[PDB]
Parts: sequence; structure tokens; C-alpha cells
Amino acid sequence: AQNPNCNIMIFHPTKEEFNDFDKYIAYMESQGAHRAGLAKIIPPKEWKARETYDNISEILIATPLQQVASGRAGVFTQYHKKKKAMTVGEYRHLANSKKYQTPPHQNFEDLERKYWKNRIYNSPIYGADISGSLFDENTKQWNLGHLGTIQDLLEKECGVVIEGVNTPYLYFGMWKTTFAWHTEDMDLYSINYLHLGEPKTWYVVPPEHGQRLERLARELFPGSSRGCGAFLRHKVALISPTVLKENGIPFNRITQEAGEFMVTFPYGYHAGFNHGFNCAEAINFATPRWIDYGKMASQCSCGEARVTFSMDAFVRILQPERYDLWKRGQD
Ligand SMILES: O=C(O)CNC(=O)C(=O)O
Ligand SMILES: [Mg+2]
Ligand code: NI
Ligand SMILES: [Zn+2]
Repeated sequence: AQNPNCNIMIFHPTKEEFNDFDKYIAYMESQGAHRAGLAKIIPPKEWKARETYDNISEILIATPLQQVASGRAGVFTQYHKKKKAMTVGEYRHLANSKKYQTPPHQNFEDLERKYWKNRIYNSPIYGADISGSLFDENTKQWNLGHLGTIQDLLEKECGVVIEGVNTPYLYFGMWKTTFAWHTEDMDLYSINYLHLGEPKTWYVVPPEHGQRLERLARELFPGSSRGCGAFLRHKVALISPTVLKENGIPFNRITQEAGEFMVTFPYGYHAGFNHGFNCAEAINFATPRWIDYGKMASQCSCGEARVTFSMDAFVRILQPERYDLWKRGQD
């Protein structure tokens, strides 16, 4: 078995190997990359996402989210308070202001320490989940807006035609902006490209050990666990690396820098934070190996998790027993 310890692997594809996306995901899996739940892909030196980022200030963040924490430093939940719209230009200025800027620090390790120590006492503002793309239309390789769709994957594998579309999303982050512990909708893969700015630190649990995270989460968020048998789908819970280590949960961490891709694999729980002003683009995708995970994915039916239009068909085809209950939670 390749990568039995479930370490996060880092890949350096050549320009030749960067031509066929599907083939390269399959190659990574042949090397055991999926065991970690997360991989990093450094693009070949000849590749570029776009020519410059000079003209992005006019993108609108229609609903910036202020991330307000409750709990203790290592075990907290966060809720999103909607703020008034602002442009990327305005957001970047806000990120760099004395109230929100990255503090002085020695290295990534020191900054991580300051994150887990102090995150709960601040409420950073995240421009998340903005439909759109920053890839140049002429970028042919690993262009997240030109991937084969999940609907076409399901059709190719299962022979059923379904409605739905699959498009990327932009994330504008600042110091301490946080993504809570989650897997993807229907335990899909995700791919995330850090277009510009400061880094993003990631924590991941190997898919083979995801249920150990869930069990600990039920213990740490006992009211939430009573409200819903899949409350991590709400994407509100944070658990620090110190807490995970105390409770023997296997995990890994890695920091993503501008110009790098991360791939999350089916049922790879991940969480993390941004180091300072940045812009990422991410999209879900599927492979044939995903199908069995989609059939087994937990679902939130309490009403909180509320997701896209396109998830309907996935639940309807892959999880027909669950469909009625799940849809009641959507409606
Ligand atoms: O970048 C973020 O805020 C969150 N991204 C992801 O969870 C992902 O790409 O799967
Ligand atoms: Mg613009
Ligand atoms: Ni994710
Ligand atoms: Zn729920």
C-alpha cells in the first residue's frame, strides 16, 4: 500500500504531465496521495494562471461575512454575520488596516501559534463563495473553470443524465479568516488555487480516519450533535491541532503559498486559516473513485446546511432512500 502513514504529498508535474488533469489525479492516487486527504501540486515553471492581477479591485464582494467565534481558544464555533457589500479594492484596504492586518511574527510556526491563541478574540471578515473565475480563458492546463463537470462524470459512470452545473468560486481572505472542519458536499473532491497574496494553512484528517474526527466533534459540540446527526456539514466547528493531538486524532498540516494548488480527496476532513490578504479559487470535482463515497456521504437534514441546486440530483440518484428526508431539510 502506497503512503501507509497518510502523509500529505507534494507533486511537481512537468509541463507535459500538466496537460491531462484526470490522468494526473489518477497518477497522484497511484502514489497514495489520497490517503492523506489533501495533496499539494506545484505547477511547472512555464505555467501561469493569468498574465497579471492588476485589474481585480473592481470585483464585488456582495456579502462579506464577519466570522464571530464562541467557545474556547482550541474548541469554538463560528457564525457568519453579513456585512455591507464592498469591492475587492475596499476589502484589501480593510485587510491591511491596523485592526485586521497580520501581526509581526518570526515564521509560519509563530503565526500559527498566534492564530490558535488569539483567533477567538477577533472577528475577521471573509469574502467567501463568490461565483466566478480568475483564470485567463487562454490558460489551457488546470483552468478551474474548464474542468469536466460532476454531472458529466456521473453520466459517464452511471449512464444517467441529470440537471445541474458546476462552476468555481472565489475566496478573498484576510488574517485569521477561517474555514471550519468539513468534507465537501457529497464527499466530492475539491481543488483550490491560491491566486495571490498571503498563505493559507490547512489541517486534514486522512479519509480512513474521518469517523474519529466525527466522534470527537460529537463530544466537543454536544448540543450541535443532538440537533443533527451530520452537524459538521454546517461548517461552523473548529478544533485546534493541540486538541486533536490530546485526543489522538490523526491529522497533518501544510501551508499553501500563492501559485500553488491543493486537492482535497473524498471524505478528507479539512480546516484552516489565511495568513493575510489573499484570493483563492476553488471548485468541486469527481472521478470514478468518488462514486462510492457519494453513495455513502452523510447528509444534514436539520435544515442548517442548505446547499446548491446541483446537489439535488446527486442525492436523488445516489441516495434515493435519503432523498425525501434530505429534501425536506432543503425546503
Ligand atoms: O479556501 C477556503 O476558505 C476553503 N476551501 C476549501 O474548503 C476547499 O477548497 O475545499
Ligand atoms: Mg476589477
Ligand atoms: Ni473544502
Ligand atoms: Zn444539520
